[PDB]
Amino acid sequence: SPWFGMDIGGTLVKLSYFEPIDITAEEEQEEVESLKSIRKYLTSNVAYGSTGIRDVHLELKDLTLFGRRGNLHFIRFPTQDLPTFIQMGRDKNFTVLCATGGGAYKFEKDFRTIGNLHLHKLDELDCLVKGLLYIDSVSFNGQAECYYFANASEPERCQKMPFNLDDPYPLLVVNIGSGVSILAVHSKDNYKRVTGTSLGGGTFLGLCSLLTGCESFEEALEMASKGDSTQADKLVRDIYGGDYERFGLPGWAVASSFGNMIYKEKRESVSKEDLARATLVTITNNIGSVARMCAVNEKINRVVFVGNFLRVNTLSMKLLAYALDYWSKGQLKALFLEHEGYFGAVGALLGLPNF
Amino acid sequence: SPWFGMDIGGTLVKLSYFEPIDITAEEEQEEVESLKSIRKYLTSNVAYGSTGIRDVHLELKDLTLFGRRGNLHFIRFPTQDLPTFIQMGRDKNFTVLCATGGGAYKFEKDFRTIGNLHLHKLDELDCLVKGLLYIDSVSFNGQAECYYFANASEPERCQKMPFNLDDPYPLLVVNIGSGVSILAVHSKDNYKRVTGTSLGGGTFLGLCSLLTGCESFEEALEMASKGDSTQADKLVRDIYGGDYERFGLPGWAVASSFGNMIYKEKRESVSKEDLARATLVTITNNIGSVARMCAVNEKINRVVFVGNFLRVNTLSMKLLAYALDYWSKGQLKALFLEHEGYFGAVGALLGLPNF
Ligand SMILES: Nc1ncnc2c1ncn2[C@@H]1O[C@H](COP(=O)(O)OP(=O)(O)NP(=O)(O)O)[C@@H](O)[C@H]1O
Ligand SMILES: Nc1ncnc2c1ncn2[C@@H]1O[C@H](COP(=O)(O)OP(=O)(O)NP(=O)(O)O)[C@@H](O)[C@H]1O
Ligand SMILES: O=C(Cc1ccc(C2CC2)cc1F)N1CCN(c2nc3ncc(F)cc3o2)CC1
Ligand SMILES: O=C(Cc1ccc(C2CC2)cc1F)N1CCN(c2nc3ncc(F)cc3o2)CC1
Ligand SMILES: [Mg+2]
Ligand SMILES: [Mg+2]
Repeated sequence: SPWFGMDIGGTLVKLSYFEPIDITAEEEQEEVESLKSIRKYLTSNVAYGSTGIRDVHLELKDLTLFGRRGNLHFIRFPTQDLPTFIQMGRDKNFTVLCATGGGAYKFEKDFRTIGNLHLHKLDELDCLVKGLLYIDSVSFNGQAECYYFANASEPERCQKMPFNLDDPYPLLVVNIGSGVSILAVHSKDNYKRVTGTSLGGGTFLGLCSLLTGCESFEEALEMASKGDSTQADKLVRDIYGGDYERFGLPGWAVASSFGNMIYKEKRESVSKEDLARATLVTITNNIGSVARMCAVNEKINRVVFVGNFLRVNTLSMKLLAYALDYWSKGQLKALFLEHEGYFGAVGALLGLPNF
Repeated sequence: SPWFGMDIGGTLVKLSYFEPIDITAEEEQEEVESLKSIRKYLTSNVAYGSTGIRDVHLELKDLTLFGRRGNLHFIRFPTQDLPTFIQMGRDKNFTVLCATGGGAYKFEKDFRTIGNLHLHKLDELDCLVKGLLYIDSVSFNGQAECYYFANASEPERCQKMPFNLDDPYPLLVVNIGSGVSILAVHSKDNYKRVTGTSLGGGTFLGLCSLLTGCESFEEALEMASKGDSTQADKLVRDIYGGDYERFGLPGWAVASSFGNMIYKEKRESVSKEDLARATLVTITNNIGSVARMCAVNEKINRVVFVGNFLRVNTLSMKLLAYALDYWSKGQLKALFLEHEGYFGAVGALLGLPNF
């Protein structure tokens, strides 16, 4: 069987695929044409159909896994297109599938329409933590998997810098997918889901599409990059005329997200780009604030953000880096991971020896 | 001088007015015609101009204050109309004004266009806490000022019931105005602002107006009462197919607010009423969740909600009552106050002896 791990989320399916590179002459002969066709198809294309994408820059090369050397590939496509994925599988025969995410339960019966396919549903928490610790342990092709934005306060100095996670505990993991799950990791076998919030990546994309008519996550980010969120938001200075220094609230802090939109004349003058940026800022600040409160309650100072809300989203990453440092008075550090969307899929793959 | 307290917020001005009812024959003679005209105008009208409203049902009758007996009146109007209020004052002469809220600073120079008027800006935190403790201490005309929703889990049993605050400490106060301020009250002289969130009443009204075209807070609530938030929100059951009982998440919990709006066909079928209800649910759940995290961090189990976001808003109150009890496993109790919008204005009035 080909070595796969799958994380079927509410929005995106993430797939990790181990491509063996130590195939001998005898192993190559004893290989089914269908398996050769799949390995060729996956390694020769970067786009799969109309909506599948291989994130080639994330590939881990010459990894040793389960006693074999190979390349670890990272592939994503919309959960809405999983029927196409399953129909491709039924055309080409199939295979033991380790799968996590809500879709491993929701679509269990659909996966079993592939004859003799064994689906093993693995716990999302075990998969995320195991995959995160594994990828950081093997490194990103010799580079750090984990990074932070140094001097996030000053833009002419703010820069991505590596962060060591050799002793990773304790760790607060903020998984920003459709919603937000917050995990406290105390050891490799002691971790829990602290809480969550429903204001996550699906809120950003859903509200953005409603307010602006954007048709993709990427377009929503492009609009936001051009907008001014203060056209929609009411700031501390709009209410006080300046700072509220009795409680250390700077004049630029947002007092009411979309609060200026209670005035009809302001709703008629705001641009789509402004509304996209205000949506991004609102969601990101709320995630950071909830992360801060959980970190204080859990007595954890390292807060790592994962998921795909932050994919190609430097605005939200830098906002989290600056805001978490500022509002924590420097007590909390925002951390990011290069493979932030794929840890559940990797952890599922890592469960394969159990079956 | 007439006895006023004013809380000038970002959205609404709240005014508490003490109408003396023990006026003697000699005091009545030594009364200026302008003062008689104001007292008559305020006590003979329930609507002031086009946007001012006296909340007659909140009136405290036969209150003893500063050695006099009188009635305490509660009046509100939009901050946008404060220029009209100030221009009425300049027409009729004026007076020592105790004022709080952001507008006491922002509009200080405007108040001083009234000749010889002395404006004393009072701390918003001292005013809110002092006014809250005062009103509960004197009672709501013999009835409890504080109430909760008993058996908030079962709708055929859920009912408003009084709550005693004779020993009020400690207390977590959640002030839902344009944004949200969260206060920890440990004694009558030991209290602090824990944190806040920008997702408050102005977010509900601003987003609602953008999404539905509603032109008032009341219309936004009327729309929400007719909507189904699950048409816009993605629930736990939409992602898992049912409950996620590994982490005790029921299938009806919202996993992604507006998360179903990432699909164009669902954006085209959702009603304004559905979007209004999803906006209300999103904002209310986020406020409750942040209140819960702060209560856990502060080790306080009594959480009282104030502001005007909850005025004529039973939906949000019952949602807070049910959700705070459910997600806290019954460890936190949601409390409400009849005079929830006016405590800052009362506390400002109570500062009058200092001047
Ligand atoms: N190509 C994309 N399509 C859709 N959303 C994207 C895309 N790229 C980034 N995103 C963002 O990533 C979020 C989904 O992240 P992801 O971690 O894959 O969630 P999920 O696993 O599908 N959902 P969940 O069931 O809650 O764990 C979306 O809500 C968007 O904000
Ligand atoms: N008649 C109304 N007009 C506008 N908003 C209303 C009205 N009635 C209730 N509300 C709600 O009440 C919220 C404002 O509550 P309020 O406590 O008066 O805030 P504020 O003091 O004006 N703002 P802040 O400066 O943040 O303290 C609005 O955001 C609405 O959600
Ligand atoms: O109180 C507030 C908002 C607010 C609400 C109402 C008013 C009233 C007019 C008086 C004023 C205000 F300023 N804020 C402080 C906490 N906050 C925050 N904490 C974070 N932690 C990590 C992050 F990544 C991001 C973060 O944002 C957001 C701003
Ligand atoms: O984790 C979540 C939301 C969530 C996010 C992502 C997922 C992923 C698919 C896996 C599932 C989820 F369910 N929730 C628990 C905490 N929560 C809450 N706590 C409250 N406290 C007091 C209140 F008044 C209201 C409250 O709401 C909101 C729901
Ligand atoms: Mg996910
Ligand atoms: Mg206020």
